[PDB]
Amino acid sequence: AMKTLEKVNYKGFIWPLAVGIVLWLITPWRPGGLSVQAWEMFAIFVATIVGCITKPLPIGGTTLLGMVVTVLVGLAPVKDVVNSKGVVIQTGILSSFGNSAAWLIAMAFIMAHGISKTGLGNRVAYVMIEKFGKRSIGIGYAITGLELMMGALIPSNSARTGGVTWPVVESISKSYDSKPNDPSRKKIGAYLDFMAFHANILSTALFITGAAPNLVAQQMAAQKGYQMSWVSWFWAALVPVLVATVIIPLVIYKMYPPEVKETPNAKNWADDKLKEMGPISKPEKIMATVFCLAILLWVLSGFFKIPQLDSAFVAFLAVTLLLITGVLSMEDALHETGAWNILIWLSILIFMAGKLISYGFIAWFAKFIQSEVHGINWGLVLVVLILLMFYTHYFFASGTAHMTALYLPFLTVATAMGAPLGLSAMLLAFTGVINASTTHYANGPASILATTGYVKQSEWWKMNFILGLIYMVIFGIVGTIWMKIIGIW
Amino acid sequence: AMKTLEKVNYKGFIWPLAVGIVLWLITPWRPGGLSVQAWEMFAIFVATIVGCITKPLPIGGTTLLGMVVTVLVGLAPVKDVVNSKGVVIQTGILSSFGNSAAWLIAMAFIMAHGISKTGLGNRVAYVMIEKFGKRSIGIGYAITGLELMMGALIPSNSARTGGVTWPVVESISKSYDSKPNDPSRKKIGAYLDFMAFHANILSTALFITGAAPNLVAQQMAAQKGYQMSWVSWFWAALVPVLVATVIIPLVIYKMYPPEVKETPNAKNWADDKLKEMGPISKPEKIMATVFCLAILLWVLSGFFKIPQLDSAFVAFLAVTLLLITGVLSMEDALHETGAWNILIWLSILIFMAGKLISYGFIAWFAKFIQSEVHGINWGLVLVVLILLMFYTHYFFASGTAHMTALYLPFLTVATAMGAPLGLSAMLLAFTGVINASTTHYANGPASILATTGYVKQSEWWKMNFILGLIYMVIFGIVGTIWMKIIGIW
Ligand SMILES: CCCCCCCCCC
Ligand SMILES: CCCCCCCCCC
Ligand SMILES: CCCCCCCC
Ligand SMILES: CCCCCCCC
Ligand SMILES: CCCCCC
Ligand SMILES: CCCCCC
Ligand SMILES: CCCCCC
Ligand SMILES: CCCCCC
Ligand SMILES: CCCCCC
Ligand SMILES: CCCCCC
Repeated sequence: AMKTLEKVNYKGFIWPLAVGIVLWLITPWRPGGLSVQAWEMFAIFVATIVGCITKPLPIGGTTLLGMVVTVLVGLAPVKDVVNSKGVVIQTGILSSFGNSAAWLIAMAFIMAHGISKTGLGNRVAYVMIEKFGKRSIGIGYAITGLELMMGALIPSNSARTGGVTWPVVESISKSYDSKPNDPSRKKIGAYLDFMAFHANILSTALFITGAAPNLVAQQMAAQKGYQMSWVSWFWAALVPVLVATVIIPLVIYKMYPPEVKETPNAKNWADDKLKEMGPISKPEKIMATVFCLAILLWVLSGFFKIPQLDSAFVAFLAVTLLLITGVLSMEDALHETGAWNILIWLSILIFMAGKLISYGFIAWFAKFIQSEVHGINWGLVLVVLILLMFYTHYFFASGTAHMTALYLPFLTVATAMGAPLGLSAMLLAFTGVINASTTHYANGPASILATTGYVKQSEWWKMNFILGLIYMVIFGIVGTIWMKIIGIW
Repeated sequence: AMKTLEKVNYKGFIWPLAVGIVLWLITPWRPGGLSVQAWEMFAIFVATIVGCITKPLPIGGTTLLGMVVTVLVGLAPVKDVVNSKGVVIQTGILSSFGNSAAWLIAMAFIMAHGISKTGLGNRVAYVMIEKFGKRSIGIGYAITGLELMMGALIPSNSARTGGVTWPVVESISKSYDSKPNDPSRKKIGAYLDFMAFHANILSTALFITGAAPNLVAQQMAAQKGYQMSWVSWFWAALVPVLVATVIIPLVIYKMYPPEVKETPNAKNWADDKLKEMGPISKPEKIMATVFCLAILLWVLSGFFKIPQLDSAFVAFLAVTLLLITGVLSMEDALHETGAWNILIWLSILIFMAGKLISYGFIAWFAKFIQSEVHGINWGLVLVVLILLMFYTHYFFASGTAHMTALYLPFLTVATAMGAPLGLSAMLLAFTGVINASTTHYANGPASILATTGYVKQSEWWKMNFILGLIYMVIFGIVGTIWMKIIGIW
């Protein structure tokens, strides 16, 4: 029985529309050489992001609205058009939910629900609190150390974050009575959420097998005459990564402290809680077995590139195992809105960015940068290239397409302005990695951690812009000095 | 806090596995000319269906398990492989959720949730009970008459069923206290569910614009030298369709009666309820406006083939309107499991059938029938062709691909055995239409109505096999006589 409407934030519709309209009106006075469709899709993308920020019609609704408008203006069809030879020349909005990252994240959310249900997450949280609970900064450093250990085995960051780290964070934040979407989020939750995101960044940066973009950069460099290698990457990133490991947590604890900084009796507290919870149970045993097996498959995926191990089918496998095994009912899975909400909005944003690249925007930016910076010494050229490869990820969501589109061109530019090949390659790779510290759609982990509710998006973007300045500083300066020490240039 | 597992129907895993295994072992002794991959995918398809029937791991879980097994045995990848020229030679499991019918059905479920929320559905139910409540068979006949009126305007059956009919049925069944998944389903619910499905069949059969398969048959016939036309179809189907309209409801009321057959005071009851509900409200007004506008767009889709009117983007549009308007919160949409469950299992089944056609099974069946029936008179040939085009839909889910694959070959066969072109064409079209009375995945409407819970699947398949015999009898015999009266042959 319904009487009145639901409260909507019509105020938030002011900024987006305005922006879009403005850019639309600017269409005729566009930079030139740019397709009008591209500029219109760009305006729509910007307005959609502004809506995600201002938060009218939560991310799901505003992204749905953006996709709808994209459909109305004729910028994107619904059914994949064909070239009469079988090729797809324009993908539709429905050919957007067939994305791997989205379904992976969703199934990982489901697995985490199963964890929290069987009681395993609480156990792990009370354990890591027994051992690191004192000085919650210790908790942050434990999770970042865990992520760093895992980066060497699991080559899909989204997995480490949604299947391993995020459950830990949720369990701990539940044990400290820090529930999201409340003022009690700032107790300890947001600290761990943000630290986990940035630790995932560090892990991705330390190991060449931290994600697909790194392999893409490896392939492209080898295409331009320079062979990366697991040991080279590690030996070049070890130092800057440690410097970041030491600085980042400190600046975060100074800028975003958890209101609960000391639990001096956490040891006896956790021991009492573990004694009350009783011994380990059968469903907990089964869920642990499944989690370990899925971890094993995600690892095997790094050495054997096989469809049976795509890092998403593995999640489908683990969840159907939870179903056949009884620990998880299908009704429990059809619940857990987070999965489907992510599916929706992440897939839509990725599709919009794909249309942004297909219509010729990013290619024009590459060509413009190629044609603009001519008479400068290779150092300032490297500086500008890095800054651009950083602040361009605001127009991307994959992390892979960004490199696929802008690595080889930037590398060619640098090598043409005298810059040495190895330095340029590794710097641009580290930059393509640390892009993540911009947005909530940069990569999977950000989409997971910046929307769960522990962190408002405004704080996210601010702190991430700052930490991005810091990441650029560290990597550029120090990693350059270090790659000079060992003979990378 | 979890202690014990959830109760699973491990018994239901007996039949499927067994079946699959058997067929797998039969692989080497297959009919010949058939790809081994095809036979294995066929076994997996059959086992998945047997699981859907026996109902272990409800449809979602068993279909997930089937997709997983399909992935493990190397019959389907996860990411669309490419031909080095851009073409897709094998689609993956993730390129299965980009289906129009599934997302359409889901968004229609969402719209229906909004309806039931604002109180509009109850209003409509009490109205149609004031006017037809007596002799609930009257209710069945009102909904079938409604569907018949709509078939002329809305060329997507899934829409008529999930956006219009199914909400009516749910509202009425709620007003009579017939809740699904309970013994109180047989009060009036199942009767209306089944009658609505079969009325959708009749509407699809009466008008050439009842669905895409009819247009496909029109195109293919015109390809083989015979021009269908809206008036020809209607004048040839009017009589058999009326005979079915008169027989079907009767055999259903005799075979599946609603335990509540008379509400002699339904008029005063409904009037009292409408007076208590109060006047019409603002959100009800808005929801009605949106429903009417979506109906309008679905209609316009029949004359202008335009991406802005794909009959699914329209549903996205209506639901985002409900969101921006306040009648519907995104949390309400992320709920309503039915949508996502349908998405999952329908998309998976459609993908499996697509792999069944791609690997060369259906083509082999067509070739075999072409090479087998040679020395028979055109009448018995027509009979066999019709029976096959009926009992083949058990190996399909689209309704469109079935015709796209088996219409022109069957038509060529018939025309080669002497049969006249117009008769063969129209008969095979009517048969491709009435296929729906087999399964729960035949077309959208069946997937909607046979899984909501008002009807067990066993009863569904049984009664639909019977009514399929009856549909074949009616159409073949009587429609043949009628098309002979008017000069179709
Ligand atoms: C919160 C207001 C955000 C407006 C930013 C508009 C900047 C558009 C840059 C392209
Ligand atoms: C309920 C048992 C169902 C068994 C059906 C087996 C049919 C196989 C057809 C190929
Ligand atoms: C249950 C794990 C499946 C791994 C597939 C490997 C097949 C060669
Ligand atoms: C909602 C329908 C808009 C279609 C506009 C097409 C104008 C040529
Ligand atoms: C041009 C208007 C865009 C609105 C996107 C929410
Ligand atoms: C305020 C953030 C705007 C982002 C533009 C892409
Ligand atoms: C390029 C846009 C950067 C804005 C960061 C808040
Ligand atoms: C070969 C066995 C398949 C079982 C599918 C549920
Ligand atoms: C595919 C045919 C299986 C149906 C079982 C009744
Ligand atoms: C292929 C025919 C199956 C029928 C089961 C009712």
